[PDB]
Amino acid sequence: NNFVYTDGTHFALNGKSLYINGFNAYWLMYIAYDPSTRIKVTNTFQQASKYKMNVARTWAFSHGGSRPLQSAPGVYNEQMFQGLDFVISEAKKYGIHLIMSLVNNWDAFGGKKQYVEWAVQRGQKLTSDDDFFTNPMVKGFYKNNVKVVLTRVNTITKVAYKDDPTILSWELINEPRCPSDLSGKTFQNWVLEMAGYLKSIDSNHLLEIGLEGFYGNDMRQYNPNSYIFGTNFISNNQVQGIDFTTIHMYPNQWLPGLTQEAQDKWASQWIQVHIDDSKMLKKPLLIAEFGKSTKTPGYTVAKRDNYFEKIYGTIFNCAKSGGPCGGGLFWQVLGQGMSSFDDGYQVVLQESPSTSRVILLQSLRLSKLS
Repeated sequence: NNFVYTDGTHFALNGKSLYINGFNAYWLMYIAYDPSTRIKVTNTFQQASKYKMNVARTWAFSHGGSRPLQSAPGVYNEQMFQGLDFVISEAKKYGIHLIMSLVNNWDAFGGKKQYVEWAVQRGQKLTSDDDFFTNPMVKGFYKNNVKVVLTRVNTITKVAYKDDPTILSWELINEPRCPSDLSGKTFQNWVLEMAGYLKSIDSNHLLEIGLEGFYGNDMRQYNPNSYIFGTNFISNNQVQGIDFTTIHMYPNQWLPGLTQEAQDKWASQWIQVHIDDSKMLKKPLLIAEFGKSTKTPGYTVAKRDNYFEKIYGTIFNCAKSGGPCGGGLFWQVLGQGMSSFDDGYQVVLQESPSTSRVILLQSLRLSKLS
């Protein structure tokens, strides 16, 4: 029934294997809200389709207090929601599928902190953002929102989100950390609880957690600077409701002060070890975030293009030899005239012809795999 699914360690759609080559654009709903900026969403998907990118990952939550989706527990801005409706309808129009993250680990709005502070305002005596993972009231807020998003009837397509094959996967939480419990049990329990609940509302779609990919104690030497973070790539992804695994990777951010050589070695090891574990888990692996910032010293675009080439080659070599690499999404695309959103990682496709060609060639090569 046109939904993307998994067959062993690959994605699939209509009986055929599917390899992902796409992008992050967290901002799509935010920009769709304003009728005078909505064209930027259309233009972005038009450009994505031209360069044969097949997936956009984006937020199903607001990142700013001034333009909320969920302004208070269970209270939604309908204009913002209709903007998300448009992101889905417009993605479908240009043959692009979506990964949809349901909450952020980070920041003051749209993240676990806001959920906790909402409970605090309602009488719960919570002192930690990690109370998001344990407090019954906060968990109830999160579950309520899962149900609201999944069962939403799109005002444009007239199809409930949970019935729309344009959505490739839900994502529980972007980049979760649980520093207050490095045993990993708190977060493991939360993933068990939430994946089960979500699948009870929608078992049409795939689900992934949103992990950056950090291992627990025994494999911590693969994590940047050997930290553990309260997640566990192995045990978390063993949860039955989780269909595929992700990693993020930011060698320059995560290993500041190390040499380029040490960062490269960490990066290649990082992908390969997760290939090994995802194969052991019998689930596909998606590199859901990677990129190269312009704020790197002496930057020219060749550094970004060569890095994308390296990541794409690793994905391709794995996929072609029958490994569990299901594809990649770079961070990030911005539309034109969005320089206020610049974070150093932005690729404006219309203004980045060398990078766009690197992206296109990866899509072309993957299209010839079974």
